[PDB]
Amino acid sequence: MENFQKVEKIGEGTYGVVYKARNKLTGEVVALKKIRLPSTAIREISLLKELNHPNIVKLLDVIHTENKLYLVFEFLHQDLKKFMDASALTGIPLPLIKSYLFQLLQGLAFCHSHRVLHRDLKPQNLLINTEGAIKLADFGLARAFGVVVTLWYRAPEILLGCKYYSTAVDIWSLGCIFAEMVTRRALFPGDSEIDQLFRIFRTLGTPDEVVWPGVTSMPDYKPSFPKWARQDFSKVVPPLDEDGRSLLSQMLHYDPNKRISAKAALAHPFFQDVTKPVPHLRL
Repeated sequence: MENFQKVEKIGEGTYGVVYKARNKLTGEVVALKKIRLPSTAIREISLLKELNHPNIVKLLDVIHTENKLYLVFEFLHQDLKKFMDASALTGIPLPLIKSYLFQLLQGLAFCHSHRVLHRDLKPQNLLINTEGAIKLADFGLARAFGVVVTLWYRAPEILLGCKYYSTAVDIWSLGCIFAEMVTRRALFPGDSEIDQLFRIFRTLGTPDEVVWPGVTSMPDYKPSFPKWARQDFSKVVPPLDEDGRSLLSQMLHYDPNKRISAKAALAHPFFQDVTKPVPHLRL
């Protein structure tokens, strides 16, 4: 490429393919995303170059040349999906899960404070380094770009066809990730939209107007949905302690309005004893 050298493919993302690349000018190694194909998107994604935080993957540049769009991001060597796969025999140690959740909530709290949502959080867009940091990639892209991608972290309001999003969608996705770090299994591994919704309903109970006022008027709500009873979190995420289960409960409320904010979640007793351990990362 004119301005970069292509080191290797790191992976397919929602809005396009990602390469590890070297900047010719500087020698720095970056993650270069080629957007799969809009003047709207360019100014809105360009605003994200100013959205800098220790727990957000830094958008270094937006490159619009030859009628193609590339996003240049800071490079990190591993994602949480790979790290959880690598950790599956022992599990991620609790103090590191706690550290990772705490840092991800700080990144969300920052983005949400700037009125930026993610909307598609998943383990593949959570990047880790050797220093014990975790960072969120791809904040703000879903709003700017619009429309087999994983459903597993999709808040129920999205699955029920609500055409508007709130900060709560990101808390829901993070709660699902928290559960999966603890149990070493995805919480809701749906392989279709209705399977996703019904896996949620089978665990949390079918929602109703008592726990979620307004649910029965959402666009894809059907009165014919089966009525499942709600399971105890003690069954769902053993052996997480009552602090962890209380926080997870709050992140997985049905009503987006009842779901804990990132800000409030940082103050939860679960994080009384948070620390920042060194992960064992084989690269």
